[PDB]
Amino acid sequence: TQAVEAGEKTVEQFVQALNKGDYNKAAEMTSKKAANKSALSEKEILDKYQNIYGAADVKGLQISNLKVDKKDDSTYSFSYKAKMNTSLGELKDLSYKGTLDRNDGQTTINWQPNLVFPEMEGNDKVSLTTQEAARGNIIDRNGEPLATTGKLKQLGVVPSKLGDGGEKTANIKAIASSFDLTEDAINQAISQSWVQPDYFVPLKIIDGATPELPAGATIQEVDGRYYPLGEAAAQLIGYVGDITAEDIDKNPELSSNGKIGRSGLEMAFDKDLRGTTGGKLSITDADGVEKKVLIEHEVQNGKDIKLTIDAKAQKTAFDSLGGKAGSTVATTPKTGDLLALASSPSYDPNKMTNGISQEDYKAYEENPEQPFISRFATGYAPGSTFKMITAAIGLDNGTIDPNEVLTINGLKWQKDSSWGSYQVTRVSDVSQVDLKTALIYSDNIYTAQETLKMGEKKFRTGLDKFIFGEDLDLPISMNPAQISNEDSFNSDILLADTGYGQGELLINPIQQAAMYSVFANNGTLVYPKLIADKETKDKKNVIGETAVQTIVPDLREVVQDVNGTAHSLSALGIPLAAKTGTAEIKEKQDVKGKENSFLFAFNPDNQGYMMVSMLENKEDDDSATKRASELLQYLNQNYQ
Ligand SMILES: *C(=O)[C@H]([C@@H](C)O)[C@H]1CC(SCCNC=N)=C(C(=O)O)N1
Repeated sequence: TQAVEAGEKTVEQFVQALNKGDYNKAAEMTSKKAANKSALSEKEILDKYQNIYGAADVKGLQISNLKVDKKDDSTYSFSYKAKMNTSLGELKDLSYKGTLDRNDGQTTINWQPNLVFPEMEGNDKVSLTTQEAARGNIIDRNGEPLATTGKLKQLGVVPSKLGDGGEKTANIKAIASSFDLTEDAINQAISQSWVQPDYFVPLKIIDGATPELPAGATIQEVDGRYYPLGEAAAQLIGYVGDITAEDIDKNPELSSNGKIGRSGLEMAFDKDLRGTTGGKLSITDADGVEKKVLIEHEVQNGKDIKLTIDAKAQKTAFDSLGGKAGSTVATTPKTGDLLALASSPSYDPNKMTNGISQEDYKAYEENPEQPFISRFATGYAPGSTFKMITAAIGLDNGTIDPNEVLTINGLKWQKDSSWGSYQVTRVSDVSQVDLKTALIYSDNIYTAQETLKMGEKKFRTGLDKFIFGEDLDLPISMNPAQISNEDSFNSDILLADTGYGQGELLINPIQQAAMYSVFANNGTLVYPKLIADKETKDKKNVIGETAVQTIVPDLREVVQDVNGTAHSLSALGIPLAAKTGTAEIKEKQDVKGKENSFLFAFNPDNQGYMMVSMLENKEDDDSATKRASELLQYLNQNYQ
């Protein structure tokens, strides 16, 4: 039985080498070329597998049900079932069979062309025909296009019809000034090594009306992905890029001639958007007549995907950031629909997917404000806005009396001398501060004191009812929000800092809109939702209903009171509840401290919408509040 042991080993070593793509090592386990031995030599077995398995992009060959028996005295017969992955899907239940050879102290495989595919004879060919699937569309809550396939106007030049000598320089300057192009860049395009004097050298895509075409300029229609909102939704949607040979090795079911999502929803929903390649993989005669069809099915185009996004709100939210670093999240807080996910600054996804220069791409990467960051999915310290949560927790466990008045003298405060030179700082020197006053003026010292009075254990008990540590069901890469680095603060200072939204808190804007939704649902947290068809999910009894009825009237005062931190929003004349905030940061970079500005705002009459905006590393006298009027006007009109 020691012979069939070595035969089973030989067959599995042969299958392993085929699975790994080392066709040479597989061929060197075959017998000499003869009639009842190997049908081909080693070098032509190599080329057989390399051409056929390479044409169909075979990957992941694995066998089962291996039986090795005895035929003659030195001839052992094997058989097994097998499956493999190709460019047209998985190929299952393949019945392979053959014979072995025990000559000296080694066993080899009598190779036959039926060990490539079952039922191949001598000189049979393999044919593969494919039809590429059309990529699906991404559309908003009202069916407007966010990412669609269609026809684009491609501009290029033919160096021959452009002219020579001084005739050339005049036309090149005419092209460069008629389409906003660098005169030195048109020459670098026509000077590339691939160019022949008569070829059409593409230059850029024209996304509007095309002016007069000077001599040598041409315009050709071409199919390609198009993003109608451009940079206004680049971080969310993403972009597609040309598929590489290294992508095909990872997943053979891609179209080597098509596009793959590189970031954003295009990448998160690539499998649903790309569809499936249609076609047929068949074995033919030495002539070419069809012997057996191995795989065949029709092309299935990609499904469309409907988002909760509002295209008008998304554009308004992004424009309001004015190219500064920041982000804005808008929801309908009773259902969790994500109306807008803006991040700024941004990149051009149309320029990204239609070929971008090395310099322009580096300008994006070297940009200190980093336009590639999805800021709506990046953990930040929430800032003073978080005082709402601490207050609601304090009202639930009875630590905070809404009418008790703390007496605060000055702008700085510390628990005792053990804090050293550290002090909680506030902006307004109000002496008598109750809860309503602390929310109107945004008083850290009040919140820091009520947090320390509450204590860590009661503070965390309230915080644990939220979504810290949870993974939201969203097709957006993000990390779970955290209260702090460890399970305990181990610091009175860190406890007070966390009270008014500083410390080691990390919560991204989407997770913030989820937590703050309790004030629009009588203490019920409503999870955010991006896919329009999905069902609303929530989480009851996060904070008490009594706390909501207490805090929301005070949040109205943040807008209506003449000294409220959001009083500029009272100009809108719409029912508003708001809370502004500030987070001071930086630690191991520059000496000057950087400041983040926050705004939370929702309609407290109908709970129709909710907004969380931020400015990262704000310039002086800039704030999220002074930029929010236009989006609030829109959301109030169209989402009651
Ligand atoms: C949080 O409540 C902040 C505090 C942590 O800085 C306070 C201060 C601000 S206003 C910005 C003053 N400059 C530097 N701190 C408010 C606010 O309502 O924005 N809350």
